[PDB]
Amino acid sequence: VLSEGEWQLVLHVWAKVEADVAGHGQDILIRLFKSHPETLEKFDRFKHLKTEAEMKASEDLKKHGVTVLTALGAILKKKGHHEAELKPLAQSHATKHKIPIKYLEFISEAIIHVLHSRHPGDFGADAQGAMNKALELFRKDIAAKYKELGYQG
Ligand code: HEM
Ligand SMILES: [O-]
Repeated sequence: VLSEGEWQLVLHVWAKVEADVAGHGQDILIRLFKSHPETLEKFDRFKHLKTEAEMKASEDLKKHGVTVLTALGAILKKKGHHEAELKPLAQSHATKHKIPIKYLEFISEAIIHVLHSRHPGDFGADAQGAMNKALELFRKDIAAKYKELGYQG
């Protein structure tokens, strides 16, 4: 749906996030985990995790932010013609993971806070919205598939 220009904005921020992937993932992760305790409850490999200290301390977390950020970018860069990557994920998330669209949204949040937090100058409003647009988009499709599938309350 989103504009030539908007993709523009959405993309350059990416390239920046690409500078320190693991950092960001860790970031987003922690944000998410702190803000929506429910979300972490769902990762078996992480539940053990008690403090912010612990989190940033743990390497498997690290790796984890990585796994995610990667899939994420892959989609962005596709400027909406992201089907290739999304499908599998929607299935994965709906069928084993058990992740609520609410999470996608949740996560989505930490994402932009994180982005904001880490790029004061680079990310004013023009960027912020593009970014948000992009996200609901990811949100939209993954939602659809869910339906198809019988998920999505
Ligand atoms: C930004 C959106 C996200 C992306 C791109 C994403 C991507 C991925 C990828 C690529 C995998 C591993 C291969 C696979 O299972 O598909 C994965 C595994 C998983 N993800 Fe997601 N994820 C996202 C958000 C979330 C959220 C919000 C939760 C929890 C609410 C979550 C929980 C999990 C769990 C539990 C696993 C298996 C975790 C593990 O490997 O043990 N993901 N995710
Ligand atoms: O994830």
